[PDB]
Amino acid sequence: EFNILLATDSYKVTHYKQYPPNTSKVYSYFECREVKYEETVFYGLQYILNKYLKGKVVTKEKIQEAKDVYKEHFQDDVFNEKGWNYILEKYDGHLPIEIKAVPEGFVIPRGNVLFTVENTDPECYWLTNWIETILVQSWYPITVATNSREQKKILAKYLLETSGNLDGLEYKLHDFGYRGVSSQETAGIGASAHLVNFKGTDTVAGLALIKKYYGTKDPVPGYSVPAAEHSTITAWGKDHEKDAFEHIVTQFSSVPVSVVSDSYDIYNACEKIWGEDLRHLIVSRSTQAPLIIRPDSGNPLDTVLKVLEILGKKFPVTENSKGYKLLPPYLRVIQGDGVDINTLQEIVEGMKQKMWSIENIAFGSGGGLLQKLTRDLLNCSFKCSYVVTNGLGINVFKDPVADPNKRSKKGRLSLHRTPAGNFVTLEEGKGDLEEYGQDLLHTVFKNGKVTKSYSFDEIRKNAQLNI
Amino acid sequence: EFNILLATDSYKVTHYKQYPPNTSKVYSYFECREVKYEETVFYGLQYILNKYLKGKVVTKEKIQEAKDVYKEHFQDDVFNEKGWNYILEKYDGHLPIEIKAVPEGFVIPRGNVLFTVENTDPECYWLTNWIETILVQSWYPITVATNSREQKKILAKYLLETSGNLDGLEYKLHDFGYRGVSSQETAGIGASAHLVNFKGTDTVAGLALIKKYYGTKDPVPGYSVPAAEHSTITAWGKDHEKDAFEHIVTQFSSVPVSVVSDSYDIYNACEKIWGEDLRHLIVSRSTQAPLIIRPDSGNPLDTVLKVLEILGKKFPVTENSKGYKLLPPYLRVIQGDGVDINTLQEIVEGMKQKMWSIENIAFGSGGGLLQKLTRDLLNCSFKCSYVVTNGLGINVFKDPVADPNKRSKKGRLSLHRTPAGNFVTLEEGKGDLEEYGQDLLHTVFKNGKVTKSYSFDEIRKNAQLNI
Ligand SMILES: NC(=O)c1ccc[n+]([C@@H]2O[C@H](COP(=O)(O)O)[C@@H](O)[C@H]2O)c1
Ligand SMILES: NC(=O)c1ccc[n+]([C@@H]2O[C@H](COP(=O)(O)O)[C@@H](O)[C@H]2O)c1
Ligand SMILES: [Mg+2]
Ligand SMILES: [Mg+2]
Ligand SMILES: [Mg+2]
Ligand SMILES: [Mg+2]
Repeated sequence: EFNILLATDSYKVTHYKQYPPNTSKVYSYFECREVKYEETVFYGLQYILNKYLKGKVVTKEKIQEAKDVYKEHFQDDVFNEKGWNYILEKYDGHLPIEIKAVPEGFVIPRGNVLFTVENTDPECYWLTNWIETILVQSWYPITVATNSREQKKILAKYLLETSGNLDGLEYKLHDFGYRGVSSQETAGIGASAHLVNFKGTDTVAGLALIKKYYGTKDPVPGYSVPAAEHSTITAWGKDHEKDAFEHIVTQFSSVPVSVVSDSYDIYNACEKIWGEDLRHLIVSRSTQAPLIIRPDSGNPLDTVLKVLEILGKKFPVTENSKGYKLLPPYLRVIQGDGVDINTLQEIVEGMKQKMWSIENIAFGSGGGLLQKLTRDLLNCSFKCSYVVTNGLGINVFKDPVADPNKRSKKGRLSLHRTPAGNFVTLEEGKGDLEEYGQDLLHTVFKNGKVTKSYSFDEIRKNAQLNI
Repeated sequence: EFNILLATDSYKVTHYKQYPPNTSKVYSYFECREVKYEETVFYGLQYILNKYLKGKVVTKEKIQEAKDVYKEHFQDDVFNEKGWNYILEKYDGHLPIEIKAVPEGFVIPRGNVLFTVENTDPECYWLTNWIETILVQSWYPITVATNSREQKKILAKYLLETSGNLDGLEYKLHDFGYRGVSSQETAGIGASAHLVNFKGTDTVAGLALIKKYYGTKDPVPGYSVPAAEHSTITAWGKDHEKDAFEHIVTQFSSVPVSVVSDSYDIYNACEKIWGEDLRHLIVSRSTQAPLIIRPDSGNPLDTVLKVLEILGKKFPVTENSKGYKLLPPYLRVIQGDGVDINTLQEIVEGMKQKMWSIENIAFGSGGGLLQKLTRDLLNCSFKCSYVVTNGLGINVFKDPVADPNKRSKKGRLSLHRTPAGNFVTLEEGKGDLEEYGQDLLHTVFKNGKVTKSYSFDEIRKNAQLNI
């Protein structure tokens, strides 16, 4: 059983003794610190609110467990047993906190307030930043969703140029990252963030998370197809690669099937096995059931270009209405090795330069999609901007001399539309002047209850590309 | 609840139709592919065995749930209901799998077998690689534990050179990574891996994981100290930083206390506030209860060196028996911003060149320690090396033409010590010739039971530095 009293940074256990005496309010906010990378997708807070913060999260047993752990961990009694007991007794263990947030799926530039946190009881001034640690982990679904959407922008640009439309876009970047993330929980969170933008995934854990915490009208939010791995090819023995291919495509004769083709020599597999020995099993397939050839090694760009040149000389190629080469509809390629946002851009640009339509290719990405990301990418940060001490509110901030980029915002914050329709964050309570219309943040959590929520279908609509 | 039938890569759902007919055994192994590092710490498999693989993991409801999800996810009935129901009925839902592994905490060069997996019932040839995805996530605790031990080696070298001993080494690298990892589950796994090498942590989640899955004779495996954050300084107001510092060191007058000092001007704080205004509260403190000044911004090397120069001109400095400068015992520094293995090395080398002992400094590291790591760092990989088809064993492997570094090992594997005391992995069942002493792999899981377990104390002993 998760215990929120044990789900903070150790030093926060000692902070209730450090704030100014007679502090009744601590007010804090989360942002992606401003370096015009540009526009982030806000996603993932609703998971945290429901799984970890709502309802009766304090019990007498959890207080005693934490007391006993911290006594040994600090070799001292610093733990605030009385403060936690107050929440248990006064509010039946429900947190006296209010969180306001931008709607999930919203696409918003860096440097803006995304959510704010404050205590609703003066006795609980210390609780606001107790829960910093758990809320800051929202950096991860934000960053996965944002980086996935930035890859969708690249794919959309090159698909539109080379084909004239966006058909199939939502299946062009497939999540391969289940083995390459750091835990089962991370797999579900990260896969769900990718599914904000795309529909193809092998990280099954994302499906149940979406169903439980967000919801979709469709039975499931993402889809897959049968596909080989090296064990199912190499198990046949090195002299029997053709037999493995023949068996697999015949077992999956009326659905799309991906077949990894590089166990021994990708180029021989394409030109001689697929292109000659088994060609009669490929040209017979349906447009709804292509063979998808999967290289999985070598320089990603060089390998894709050579595979395409090989297949173009063994299969009938057409020229689409934009002038780009197109494999027949029963044959496609997926590159799933070494894919991240940089190599994805390299490959589609290299294909365009060689006059190959992006219709021909799809991508799989594991670590690059779900693991090779840190809180530094969008520079996600949670800071106190306002306190009330001795009944007087003061605007507070940090401004380190050697790094102006760690300067934080001052006072009570609100998010507004500008006259040109862009976003602005107002500081120092200036939203109250109503010169910029109403605050766009909404109360999503108050006093142990989730007060506003979004379906996964809503989030996908909010996160759409402009195109 | 967790459902192992939904905890695999989607394509593995389809692999039972792809292996050669008449296959009764699939045998697979895990390694860190050869060389770039040398030596890895094997850690974290026992967590996975106990949390996810042992006991009754198949039920009628879980089979039906997976059947329903996969029907929608694939738009097709491909799920192996018969094969999963076989495990349910014959084995009461216990997995007929045997896993053999090197003892946890063992320090092993790259390119060696670390564990193997095989099915114990011919009907379950498909189950070996079903569980690849969950087992390969062991890359994360292995990589955290290894990267943390490599930092410990750097610290030990420089501490020995500048002071003559290793006193305090185990508290020199403190885990700050709770907010910077991707999930609660990752936090506990990663923090527990760092504690293989060190004893200081703020990532509380690691403590409960170790207690539940490994065990220590001590009450807790890691420890912390009171410390400020920017909210507990800046809440006092920009003009009252000195009041915040004075309150905090007085509240924690008899334990070590870390006080972040860079809210507005780290160099003013050190020279004028600590070095003059509050100096009388510092020079009175015990050797067991120093003030630890914490910069948190700017260039990490330049900032540490300038802080040390400032403090050495305001406080009495000694020269130790190695010739290096030493602050008084009541005053220390912790650098917890921008710390990874590369900047840690930069800082201790820069200190040595300026004749400062590493006794003066400690480090905190969050993302660099627990999040900025991928499966590519040690190149962790799980592959099939042996199968039995029509009662004949065959040695199988991949060997892609464009990347010899993706070549996998052949046949039945074993791990041995060499005559010179190093390690060798024997292939093709050659361990059976018994020219090389006992196999170092031990059965840790068989038919749903954990058969061999290690305490956290044993793991720490196995992972000790040579020195
Ligand atoms: N359906 C699939 O083909 C599938 C699914 C999951 C992982 N994979 C593997 O994932 C690897 C890529 O992972 P990384 O992006 O983490 O390096 C590929 O080499 C690929 O073989 C493939
Ligand atoms: N006890 C502490 O001082 C403590 C604990 C946890 C995090 N932190 C913060 O962790 C940050 C470092 O995080 P990253 O290494 O992920 O960038 C520091 O800037 C530091 O303020 C400090
Ligand atoms: Mg692969
Ligand atoms: Mg790989
Ligand atoms: Mg900081
Ligand atoms: Mg930071």
